Amino acid sequence: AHTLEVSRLIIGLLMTAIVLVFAAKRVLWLTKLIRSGQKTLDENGRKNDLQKRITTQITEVFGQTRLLRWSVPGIAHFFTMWGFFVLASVYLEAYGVLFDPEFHIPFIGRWPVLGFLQDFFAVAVLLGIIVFAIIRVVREPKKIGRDSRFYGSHTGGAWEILFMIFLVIATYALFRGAAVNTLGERFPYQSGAFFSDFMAWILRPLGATANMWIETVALMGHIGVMLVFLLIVLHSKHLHIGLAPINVTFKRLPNGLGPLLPMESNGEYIDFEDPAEDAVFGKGKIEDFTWKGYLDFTTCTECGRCQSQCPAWNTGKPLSPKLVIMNLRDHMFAKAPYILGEKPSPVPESGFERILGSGPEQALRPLVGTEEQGGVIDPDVLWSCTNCGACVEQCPVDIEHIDHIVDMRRYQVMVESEFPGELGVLFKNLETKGNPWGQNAKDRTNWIDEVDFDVPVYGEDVDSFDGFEYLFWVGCAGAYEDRAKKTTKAVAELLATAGVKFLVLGTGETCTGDSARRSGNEFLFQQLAAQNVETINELFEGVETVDRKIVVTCPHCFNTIGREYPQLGANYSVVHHTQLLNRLVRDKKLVPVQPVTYHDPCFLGRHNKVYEAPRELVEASGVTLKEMPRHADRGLCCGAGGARMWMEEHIGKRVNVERTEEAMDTASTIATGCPFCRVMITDGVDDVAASRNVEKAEVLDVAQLLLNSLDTSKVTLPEKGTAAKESEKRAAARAEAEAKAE
Ligand code: HEM
Ligand SMILES: CCCCCCCCCCCCO[C@@H]1O[C@H](CO)[C@@H](O[C@H]2O[C@H](CO)[C@@H](O)[C@H](O)[C@H]2O)[C@H](O)[C@H]1O
Ligand code: SF4
Ligand code: SF4
Repeated sequence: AHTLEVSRLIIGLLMTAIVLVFAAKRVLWLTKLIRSGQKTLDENGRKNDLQKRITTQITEVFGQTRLLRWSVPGIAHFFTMWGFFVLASVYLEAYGVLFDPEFHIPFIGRWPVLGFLQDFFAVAVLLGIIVFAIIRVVREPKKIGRDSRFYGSHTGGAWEILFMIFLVIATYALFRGAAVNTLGERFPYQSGAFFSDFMAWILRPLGATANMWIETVALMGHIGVMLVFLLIVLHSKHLHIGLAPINVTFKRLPNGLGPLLPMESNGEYIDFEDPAEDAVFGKGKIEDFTWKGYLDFTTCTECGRCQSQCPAWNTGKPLSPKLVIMNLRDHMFAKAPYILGEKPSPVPESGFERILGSGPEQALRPLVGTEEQGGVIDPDVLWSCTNCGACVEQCPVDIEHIDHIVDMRRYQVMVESEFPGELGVLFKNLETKGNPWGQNAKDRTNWIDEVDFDVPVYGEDVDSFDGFEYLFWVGCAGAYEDRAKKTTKAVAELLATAGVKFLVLGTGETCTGDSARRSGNEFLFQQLAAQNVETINELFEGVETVDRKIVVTCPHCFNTIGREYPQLGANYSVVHHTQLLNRLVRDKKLVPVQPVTYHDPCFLGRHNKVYEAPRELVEASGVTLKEMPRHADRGLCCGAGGARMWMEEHIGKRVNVERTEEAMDTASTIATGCPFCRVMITDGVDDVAASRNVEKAEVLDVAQLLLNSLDTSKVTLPEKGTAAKESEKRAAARAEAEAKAE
């Protein structure tokens, strides 16, 4: 009897002490690795607005708002997660019982309610394991292939952890029954605890004689399994247990979408007019990723939520947001001895596994390189991204895939000088003519000559911004592209009908650089953005920050002029034409008098969270809006973002074709909100219709749908030169008033 009395403590304590040495030896090692990355300046090192960071950390972690969006797995994880917190109380009882069998949680160790929660969660976690187990059996990668949410994931490590949770419950159940039989009335939860009472009933026949050994065997298993399970987690892909709460603390706010962060080197922003000799552009090796970058890599849960939504992955291309993180994460660990200084420096779509081990070959691999180069990330993976944002919008742990993808592009374009040959034409056209098409700058104001109403042009006829409300910014697409130019005229006509006083910079405009920045060429973007910020700033001289209004017809201008120029000192209030037109129809300025489908632009919908305004215009125009199977924040890319408009799709199905086939199945009329969405979808309709041998679907812009519904017969738009005459009158009147006074 006494042998079991003391043996419980002798085995229990040494197991804890021995394991905590190994467990604590790796916690320092992981910390020594995650903190070995480059430091960060963004948001004061991801520390500004601290109070709001824990506010989202608690809501996203404990509330699981970010995670419950996927119903079946999120709900199961909710009980799996909260169970761990509750079962933590059990381990306190188990450890204390070693010192004395009468031990119980002093303050609450006999409260009947706490027993119900432990028992309720003791089986709720069991369901969580089953629900997770069923999903992987149904979605088996070997049975489904690339369509599987778990393709490329390490299935071996996922089942290993699920098995250990089962043992913890199985050992937990055995202890509860054994404890009741041995302790009897002295058992802490003598009342309630149905799951603990249930076990005692089945274990009762063995009697107190047998259960004396069962309790000790069960207990040592409960502590032993946990300690053995603790070591597995630290050395397994399950690291998101402790890192996930931290990766959400330092998350990019409000989300990992929107503007592209300025480049920094070793904790300092790069001065592009005087970059330092040691300045590093982009990220050409795993050591260039910041300490936050390493945290993202290790926090990946390999859930595949991002992968199931990637336009590139689902159209047959090697790119996968999951595998990019996994390949970077695995490369990070494989190269760890060289990063930490321990050694002196010397599935087919998963690029890391091309070179394995931590030998010298791992240290010499390019971060981005073809198979013959052994690179971790194939160039087709890197250049297949469209910057749609489906991965970032979907990550429960806020990994910000786009930041890593375009930070690697920055190295290729700006340092390595390697990029698809189709971007070479883009950069030469932008840097010589100011537009990606390479057309003459003098032809920018041609679209003004093709309309029959007055569109004042700053510098050309009107000398100042006085008396005007909005700067209408067209962009290269709205001035040079035949189909996009159609929308620009419609928007200008709508504003004139609504009476909004506006002007256009005309030939003083140049490319914003959204394609230039997201292709990785930030030398070009800073060269183009600086010209636009300076050009616009002169227009708004003497204009209060509130009145510095801009209206754009492209989500990319909306995203760049509004969110990325402020990094250069801008304070512009830019609004997409759908928002401006929506509140004009709201304000009864515009009076509109079979089904239609709307394609959400990823830079309008997903990045800038503009969903209701474009759809209200569609409804206000009298047509019936039919949502696609994939729409709103789960919309699909047409393949135009991230400079993919200028490259060519060699691999797999064409993204615009996949979207168009879905769009045409929904309705025969498609409404878009971007110059590039219209071009891609319109081109896709030509391919899809020809393949299907059916009449082409009508692709229009939400501005054109609104205009067609207006009864413009009663409206007389301003005659050409009307704004010029007013400018002369105001200028002449002011001159006369001052001349006659002085
Ligand atoms: C705090 C205790 C936690 C426990 C005990 C726990 C446990 C688990 C386990 C065992 C899985 C495997 C699911 C499967 O194999 O299908 C899982 C999945 C996951 N966990 Fe946790 N986790 C915890 C914390 C967190 C937190 C705070 C987050 C924050 C986002 C998180 C995010 C995820 C995600 C995204 C998945 C993937 C779910 C899926 O594949 O559908 N975990 N968790
Ligand atoms: C069961 C799983 C167990 C997981 C075990 C491993 C845990 C790893 C913990 C490390 C977490 C990252 O820890 C993070 O490190 C960074 C990098 O220095 C610190 O960063 C801090 O110092 C750096 C420089 O040293 C500054 O640039 C930064 O502005 C400042 O915040 C963060 O304050 C800290 O939050
Ligand atoms: S990157 Fe995020 S969404 Fe994708 S598998 Fe990893 S944890 Fe899941
Ligand atoms: S941004 Fe879109 S295309 Fe790029 S990796 Fe993420 S999901 Fe794929």
